[PDB]
Amino acid sequence: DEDLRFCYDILQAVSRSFAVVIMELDEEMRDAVCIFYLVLRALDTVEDDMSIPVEFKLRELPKFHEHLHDTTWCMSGVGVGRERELLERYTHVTRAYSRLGKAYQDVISGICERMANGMCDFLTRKVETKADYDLYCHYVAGLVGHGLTLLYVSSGLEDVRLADDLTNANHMGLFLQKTNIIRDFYEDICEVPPRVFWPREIWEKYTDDLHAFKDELHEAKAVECLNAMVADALVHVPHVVEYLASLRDPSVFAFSAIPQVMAMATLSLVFNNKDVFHTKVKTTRGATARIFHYSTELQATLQMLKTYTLRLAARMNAQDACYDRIEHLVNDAIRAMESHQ
Amino acid sequence: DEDLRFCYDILQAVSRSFAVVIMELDEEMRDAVCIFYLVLRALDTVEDDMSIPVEFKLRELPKFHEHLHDTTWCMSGVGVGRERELLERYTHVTRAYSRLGKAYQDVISGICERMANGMCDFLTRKVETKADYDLYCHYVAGLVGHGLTLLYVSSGLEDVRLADDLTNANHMGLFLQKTNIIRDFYEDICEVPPRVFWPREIWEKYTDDLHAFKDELHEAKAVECLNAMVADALVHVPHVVEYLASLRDPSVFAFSAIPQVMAMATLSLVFNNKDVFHTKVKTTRGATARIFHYSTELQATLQMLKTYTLRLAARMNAQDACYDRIEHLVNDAIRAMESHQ
Amino acid sequence: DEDLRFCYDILQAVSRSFAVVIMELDEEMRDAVCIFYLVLRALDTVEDDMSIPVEFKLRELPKFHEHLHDTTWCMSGVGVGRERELLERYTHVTRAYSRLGKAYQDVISGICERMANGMCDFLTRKVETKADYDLYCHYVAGLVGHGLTLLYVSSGLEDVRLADDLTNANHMGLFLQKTNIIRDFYEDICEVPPRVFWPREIWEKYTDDLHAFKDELHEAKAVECLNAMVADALVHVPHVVEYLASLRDPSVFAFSAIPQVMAMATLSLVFNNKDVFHTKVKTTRGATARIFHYSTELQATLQMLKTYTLRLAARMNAQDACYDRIEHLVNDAIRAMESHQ
Amino acid sequence: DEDLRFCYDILQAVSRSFAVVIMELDEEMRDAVCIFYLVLRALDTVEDDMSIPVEFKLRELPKFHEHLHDTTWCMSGVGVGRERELLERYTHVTRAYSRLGKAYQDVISGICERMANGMCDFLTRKVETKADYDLYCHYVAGLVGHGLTLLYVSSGLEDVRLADDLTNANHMGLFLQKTNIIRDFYEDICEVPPRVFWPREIWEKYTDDLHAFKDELHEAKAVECLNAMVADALVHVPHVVEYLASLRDPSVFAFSAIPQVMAMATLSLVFNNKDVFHTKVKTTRGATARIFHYSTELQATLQMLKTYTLRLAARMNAQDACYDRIEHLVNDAIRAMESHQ
Ligand SMILES: CCCCCCCCCCCCCCC[n+]1ccn(CC(P(=O)([O-])O)P(=O)(O)O)c1
Ligand SMILES: CCCCCCCCCCCCCCC[n+]1ccn(CC(P(=O)([O-])O)P(=O)(O)O)c1
Ligand SMILES: CCCCCCCCCCCCCCC[n+]1ccn(CC(P(=O)([O-])O)P(=O)(O)O)c1
Ligand SMILES: CCCCCCCCCCCCCCC[n+]1ccn(CC(P(=O)([O-])O)P(=O)(O)O)c1
Repeated sequence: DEDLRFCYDILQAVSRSFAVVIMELDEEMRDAVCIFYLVLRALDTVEDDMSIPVEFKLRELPKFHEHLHDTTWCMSGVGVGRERELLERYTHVTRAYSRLGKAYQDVISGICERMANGMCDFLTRKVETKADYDLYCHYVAGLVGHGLTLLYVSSGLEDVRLADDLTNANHMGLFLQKTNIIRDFYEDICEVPPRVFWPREIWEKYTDDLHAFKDELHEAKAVECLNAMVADALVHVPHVVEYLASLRDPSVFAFSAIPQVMAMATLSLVFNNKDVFHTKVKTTRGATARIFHYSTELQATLQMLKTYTLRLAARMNAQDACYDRIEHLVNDAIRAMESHQ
Repeated sequence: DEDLRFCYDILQAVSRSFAVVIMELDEEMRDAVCIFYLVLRALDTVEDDMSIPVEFKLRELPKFHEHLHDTTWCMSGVGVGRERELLERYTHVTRAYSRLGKAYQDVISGICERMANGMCDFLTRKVETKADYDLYCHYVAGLVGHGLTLLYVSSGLEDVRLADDLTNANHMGLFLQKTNIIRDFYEDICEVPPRVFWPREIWEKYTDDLHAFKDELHEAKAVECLNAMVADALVHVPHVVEYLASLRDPSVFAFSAIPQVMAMATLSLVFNNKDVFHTKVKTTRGATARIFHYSTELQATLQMLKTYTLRLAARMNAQDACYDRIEHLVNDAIRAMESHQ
Repeated sequence: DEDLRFCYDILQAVSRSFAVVIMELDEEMRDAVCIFYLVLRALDTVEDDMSIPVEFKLRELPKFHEHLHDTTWCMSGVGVGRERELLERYTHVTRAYSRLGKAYQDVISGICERMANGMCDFLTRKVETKADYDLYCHYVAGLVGHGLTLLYVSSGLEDVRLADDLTNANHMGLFLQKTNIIRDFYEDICEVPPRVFWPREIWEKYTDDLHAFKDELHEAKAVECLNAMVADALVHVPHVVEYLASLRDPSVFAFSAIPQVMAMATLSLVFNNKDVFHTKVKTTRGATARIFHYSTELQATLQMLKTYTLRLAARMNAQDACYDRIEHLVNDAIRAMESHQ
Repeated sequence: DEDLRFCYDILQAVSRSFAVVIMELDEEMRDAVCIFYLVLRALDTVEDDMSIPVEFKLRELPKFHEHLHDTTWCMSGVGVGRERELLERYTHVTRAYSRLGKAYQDVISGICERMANGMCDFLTRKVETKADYDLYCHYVAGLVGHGLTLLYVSSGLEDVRLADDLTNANHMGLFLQKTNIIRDFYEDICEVPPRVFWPREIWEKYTDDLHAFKDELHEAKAVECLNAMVADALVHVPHVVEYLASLRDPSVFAFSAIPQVMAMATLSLVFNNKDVFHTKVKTTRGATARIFHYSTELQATLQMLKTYTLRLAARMNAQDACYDRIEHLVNDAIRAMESHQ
């Protein structure tokens, strides 16, 4: 009663975005996801902290999922802001966890450990190749796509067949992560220490050092690299459409579609936009408001995704580098969409 | 793409108000409105410059909208400060104008012309009758209402029904225009030569000379004439509510609502306020800040309009001459608001 | 109407600080706050006037909020200047107080009485312990915080919630009053009779007599006692952050944030500074101008509070006898801020 | 601590003017500017000392900046008054200089070296042409503009964009310097050996021997050349305005605007004034007092610059030779001013 209430309060504080979308789910399905999120967040808080030894994480992280049964466990000196409160009072999270369905628990605990190890794998190294990039996204976001899908099936709102092949589920998360990584470029590289996610296998093709983009001097090259990043992101769209088209429950659907449409809308604004290198490109509050309202049923979301992918490809020129490549991806995305119309 | 960055830069440095509100619109719709404003603003510059021969205006103004098809046209020695830069570098406006859909282009070019000739009709005659006052407001503001309405329809964000009867779209324009005309009495009449908009058919019932109000001697007759103006403005409120109540899109709503609420707020401060004759009555940045924040949905903005219409009525008592005339318009206004709550 | 036009004029004269921040508020809101301030300022005139017999206060202060219902009452034999004119013409204050909403009048009448008896307590005893210190501030500053919060709720601009735990509303007043005292050390002790607020429990750990700080010889022990007081105030920073983050209405926030940011800025200047013992340390009019400008929304005021708290913790070295105590209270607040970022 | 205190004291003793204005800045910036000024002032002292041989200056000046990293360096037999003390106890400056942000150090050290060599150049040749006149001013003033501007950017107070085209910054300096040169004519030529700065290119049209102007006989032609100088200075005003309108930070604005308004006020008083050839023309202490008070925000200062330029253009008749050209520069100046009003 009290415990679960803390989760939403801490959730509402930690992630103001997700906290909203999650309200689309029904109480039960909602409580599980809330916990599921927090657990992943608490785990994230331990990694993002750069005031704790590297061999310390490689020690506790892989063992983190075991605390989900230790209602007395908690951490105190890690995290920034509300995140700290989440770990120091992690008790509430584990308290609510114990009361969830055994099935839900196994999924949360399962993904937690799987994601944890992935972080350790990328702690002692960086993202150099595309394969590195795609894998990293799988660990931090992709796995959330699996965890969620599995949670949808365990609830019964979706058919079990939905968990047969989690390739699309992975794409879902990878689309949100890659879109954000692109959008939040400047925001990340300005932090201390500078955060980088863009794969060297891609940005090397346009510069020697990534910090070079923060210069209006190397603007031209900067934009090219950007479009290349977006191009890589659009590869997931067709699969995103497929996944959404396989959902049958209203609650589950809306909750899964909104974040996607959101991403597609953001991806259409950052595309070939030099502003991405000096500010945080965002959509109007009225834009998201429209999305949150019309993304309750497939057909509707499809026309919005359609329009945003059109506005994206409509922001380039024939004699522009990434032209030929982008158009192929646009047609692909639209084909997958019209394929469900 | 560089061209477009000029429109917004010049926009921001020419209209502190519009510059912020316009951001409530999505880039697609935003680019159109941005251009639409500048074109109209460039037109205003020419018409206002009193050093330019009357006949040159009457001759060139009716064909101003034609230079939108000329991507090399511009003006050199006209306007002061930034409005001049707008003309000299008018290139970008016409450049960005071309990169717009036919639908939008025809709307802008269409209204520009209609407004242009409207200004001409008043370059050779003063505003004497109330009809003139309204006709004038139609040309300078009302039409701006038609233009936006059409643009809304043309974008698909609003139902094509919205453009069947542009009557209320005109009331939207007059409310803002008339309010400003009232609020900016002193400033306008102080310019050289003094600019007057208050219809003789109204103030003549309170004074021989309109400048007489600049003197605290005729403060009594001044306020009375002021309340006469405010009344003539409260005739559009009901229609303003009707128009905002027909908008379904968030962006198009917020963008249309905010200015209206801002108007009712200012009108509630100038009403029966002697200070209107020796200073510019404004609303605290906090008040106007609260207006931008809440004016996103029909209900919220409706209770704000009501709040300000009441605060305005409470600033008068039985003995006041206008009392009856005002209470009537106030109720007529509130009844409309309630009709949608 | 002419009474209220007197308050502001005397408000501008009495306080040149509050008189500015109070303009951020809306009309209805602003009027009550002005009366609320004056009624209390007038109370401060009697409580401070030393040439007045100590009993002449103990017998009349408890019965001061009573005169709030006598539109003819007043007092002449007290005051030094503007404060003297206020009481003598107090009529206007109670005059306008009569036209305030029933809800408002009580919040004022309540705190006034609650503050009168509080000042009567210290007119028979001195400030010895920290408890006595925090208690005094509460009476003259914290109570003002209570009243203000009560006014926000009474106005409906804020949630009725805000009135449940007036602990932070108290911390607000304390932080300000404490900063003023820490900064106004010299100005106060340089009077007849000399005014001291610094609690013995704190300065007696560095010197036998407080007037010793007026000497260049006891500078080292003057700074330590200084940094000790600054540490005592930093205890309220975290709480202040909470009260500001609990606000929602633009106007109420600014009017409440600007003063807090000011205090913090001042505190980062008087901290670890010897000049505090022979002059009034102030912030450049440009610095305070920047503050008034950016303290409109939470996030903005936060990064500023942060900046100034970093500027304070930067003016101390490891060899300082308080580094640790302060470097602990610094993150206490910094994290409270990051807790809302 | 002990060193910084010296700088501010040696500063207030060497420059009563600059010492007052610098107080508009925030300590961090203020210290950097304080040190920067001194270094350049110590650099000036060595050059202006006429008792020292030429080869000495041409040897030490070029390496002067190097002494910035030698906390044990100093100079003895050079200069008189407090200036001499600045060199002898130069140790203090280097002490504080080292305790400055490495970003500021490079700017001060950078500008110092450049200005130094420049001074060495004009130590072996007279001011002959306008190209020279402008270059000399660039060395001993323009560079001060670059440095000051560079410091603004390196402080975060101003946008990094402000340091892209330091052409206006240079204009800022030249206007000031040229204004002083014009005003201090009599003083510069009454020393031994007579110091002359007015480029031959300009005073050749009025006489063969510049000293002729000290003689009342040539008053008629002296004043005529005087206006030729004022005309050359005004060429910068438009640029000055541009730079000022480019500032966003309050503290940085006042510090940069005040000196400019001071010059324009002095220029309008020296213009077409014969007294320049026998005494020092100054503004009333009240006038300068008024300037400090209002020169806080663009609008106030802009309309203040206006008032003075008009006061200037109003000190000439209709038959004055300079007439025509003057008004052009004036109107062209007021233009840029209204370009923001
Ligand atoms: C079935 C669809 C699959 C989509 C799953 C969504 C994956 C989103 C990636 C979230 C990765 C979880 C680790 C938490 C790290 N974290 C900290 C802050 N945020 C960003 C948050 P934001 O600042 O956007 O409010 P949010 O995106 O979680 O709402 C993420
Ligand atoms: C359905 C919505 C209809 C609302 C239409 C708005 C009509 C407002 C009339 C504005 C007339 C445009 C012609 C330009 C003339 N002009 C010069 C200065 N201004 C005032 C400008 P301001 O100083 O307030 O920033 P703004 O009112 O354009 O924002 C206007
Ligand atoms: C919700 C936030 C709560 C903040 C409450 C602010 C309390 C400020 C303490 C003021 C005490 C009121 C009794 C009048 C005593 N008094 C005499 C002079 N002053 C200082 C005035 P100042 O010289 O700075 O213009 P001010 O700080 O009231 O503006 C105060
Ligand atoms: C973007 C801001 C650019 C403004 C730059 C200011 C340029 C001012 C020229 C000062 C040249 C610095 C070298 C010191 C030589 N010096 C000796 C005496 N003075 C006059 C001094 P004063 O007698 O007026 O107190 P001050 O003008 O330094 O205040 C200057």
